[PDB]
Amino acid sequence: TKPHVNVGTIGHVDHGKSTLTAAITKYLSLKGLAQYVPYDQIDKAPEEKARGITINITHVEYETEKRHYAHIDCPGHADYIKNMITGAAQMDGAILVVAATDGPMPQTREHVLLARQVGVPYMIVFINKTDMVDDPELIELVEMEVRDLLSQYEYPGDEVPVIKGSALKALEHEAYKPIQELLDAMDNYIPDPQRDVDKPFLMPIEDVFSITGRGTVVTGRIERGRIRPGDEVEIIGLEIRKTVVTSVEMFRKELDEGIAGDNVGCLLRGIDKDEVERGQVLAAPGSIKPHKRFKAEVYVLKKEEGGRHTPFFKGYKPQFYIRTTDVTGEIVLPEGVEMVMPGDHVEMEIELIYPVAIEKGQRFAIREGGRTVGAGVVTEVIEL
Ligand SMILES: Nc1nc2c(ncn2[C@@H]2O[C@H](COP(=O)(O)OP(=O)(O)O)[C@@H](O)[C@H]2O)c(=O)[nH]1
Ligand SMILES: [Mg+2]
Repeated sequence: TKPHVNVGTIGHVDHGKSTLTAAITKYLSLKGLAQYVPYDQIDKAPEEKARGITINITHVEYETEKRHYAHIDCPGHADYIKNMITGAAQMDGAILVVAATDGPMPQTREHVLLARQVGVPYMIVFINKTDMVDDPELIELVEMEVRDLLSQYEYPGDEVPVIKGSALKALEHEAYKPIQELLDAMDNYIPDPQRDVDKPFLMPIEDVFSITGRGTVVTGRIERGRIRPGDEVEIIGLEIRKTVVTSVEMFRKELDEGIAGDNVGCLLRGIDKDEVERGQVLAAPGSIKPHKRFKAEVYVLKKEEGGRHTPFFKGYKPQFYIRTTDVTGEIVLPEGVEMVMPGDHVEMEIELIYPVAIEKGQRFAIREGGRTVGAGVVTEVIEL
């Protein structure tokens, strides 16, 4: 059975993302490896909802002989902003489409920035529209500039695969080679995703209660990794404490192990009922640390998406929903940024009133009153 990998086409509008997506499904349909989805159906993307946010996004699926790919493609720049920050459809690798004619453009830069900010681990470049460029040295110019763009945002720009071709020619036989070259790069450059159960154990604590004569139980849904009776864990958030999970219980049965997705109850050895609380996390020791201060790429929701008309500003103190708890925090904006209007995104500095377990790449909501006013992805954690 083939591993499932999430990918998507990013880049500036009209550079050929939707055309490349169609060409991939057509090329693979000829080998019985994909449903052919024509360009018109990919381009007219349907709507879907990430909580109150509506995003236009096309999902298609196709297989190489080795892999099953889940592929996303969006019409508008705003769709990519919302999809990448809210994590509606996450990506193991991004296919950066850059037209060789006009070359890299504002959304080329911004989508690379967003990919880095949201933690997309690998980039593959497809230089499109080469059928329109007669001077081959100018195609190399575009490649070099895209490589420098990736390096500017800490991607290994010298090492990423860069495929040149014409998505349109492929969509209309020798023009299939860039498609095959692209798929081989996806097969070889993007590694098989490590699955949640080999990741370090983490479970946010939802509820705490005491069994008299036995000890303190914390309940929560395991986010990643495994927990087994006898394992050592740390309680992170709000001074770090070590303990042993004596027992893992789910559906009135003691488990040999709890895995990601299991809502379990963990009996904590020697933990007083008043010293652990909702919002802390159980974690494999050393795998995550408490922080009061961190940076995060934050999208400010529009009023129509459930947010407010008011922008974010220096000193704004909303609530930060970090896993199972919400904590007051104070906003600081980067240099030269005085406000963030709804619909915009920026990297903000956040200082919570008390430390919580938080890590790079973690997503969180920002709420003010009853409205969700922002969505963020942690980009940096600051030492306590
Ligand atoms: N000449 C040429 N035109 C292309 C190529 N790929 C796409 N186009 C034209 O792209 C216009 C926009 O590209 P499209 O895929 O719809 O947009 P995108 O998904 O927003 O980048 C249409 O004319 C596409 O057919 C190509 O490889 N060569
Ligand atoms: Mg498109």
